[PDB]
Amino acid sequence: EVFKGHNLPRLRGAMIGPHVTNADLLEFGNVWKANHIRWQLIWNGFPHSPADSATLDEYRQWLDGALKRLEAALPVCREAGILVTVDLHTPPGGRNEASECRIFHDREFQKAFIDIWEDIARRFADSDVVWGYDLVNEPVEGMVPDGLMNWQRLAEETARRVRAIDQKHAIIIEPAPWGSPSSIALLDPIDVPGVVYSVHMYVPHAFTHQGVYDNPVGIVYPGTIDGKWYDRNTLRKVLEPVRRFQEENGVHIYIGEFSAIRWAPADSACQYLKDCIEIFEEYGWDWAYHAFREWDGWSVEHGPDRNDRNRTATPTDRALLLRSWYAENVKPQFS
Repeated sequence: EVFKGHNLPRLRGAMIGPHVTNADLLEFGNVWKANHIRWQLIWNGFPHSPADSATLDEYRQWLDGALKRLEAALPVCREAGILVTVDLHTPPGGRNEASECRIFHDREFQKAFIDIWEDIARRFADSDVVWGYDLVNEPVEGMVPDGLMNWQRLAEETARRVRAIDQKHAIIIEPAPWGSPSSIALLDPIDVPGVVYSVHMYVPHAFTHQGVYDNPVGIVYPGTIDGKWYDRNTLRKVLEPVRRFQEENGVHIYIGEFSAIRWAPADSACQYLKDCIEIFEEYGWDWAYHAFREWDGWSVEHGPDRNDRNRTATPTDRALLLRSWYAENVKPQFS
């Protein structure tokens, strides 16, 4: 009697890139056996985007184009046997220099967030391919001015308005800040039916994002990282607040993103992914790997060398791992 919003044993799939082709989607569903994608409505990049300096009109125009492609892709997902998370990855107003979302700071953008979600919910209310609405990717509040809602309140209000329109789909809520496992302890369950909670798993960043941003390379997993021993048991500890939230509240958990950079040493990335998935599976969590055919750093079709941008000639251990899990999937049945 825990609400999932689908009738399958498990959703296992991946984030896709905004330029994913119809052929890519058909291959992923029919050949790789994924039954799920997270569709990111992203304006170029994250956490920084042109949205950060765009007017509301400019933002709405961009989003209209992004939604048009999503809508066109849904029949292809149906043929691929894939259920879709609609992820608002770049919200109206974008983020400030500290990566805090303007939906928490500016009345126009806060109101627009709600209005936009009402429009999205109206567009997809009848879709059997859409699974859920992930209201905002990795929310970060910073300071919230008097007279504006923080994330706890904005999520609740937005969820209420979406649920008024749509009687079928999951509403997927990530905790602030950053959708991090630790942040789930800061979120109170929202009093709207059909809510699924979601976190992203990249802990520890020194490992999963080695050789990205300012982070050094050469960090082995399992191993000592940030002066602490990291292995599957450490990952269980990281995820404990999420397991507690699940069990205490009788709610479903979705891992919207998890990854480890492809050029981590030896089989470290593969072992990290394996350990994550095993934990998710024990707890019955649905999941999306980050990412299929997006940035090549997160690609299981690319190899161990940071300076090589070419696909590998033969399957990587990470790709074999993902397909071994996708092979457990049941496909959605459509009318």
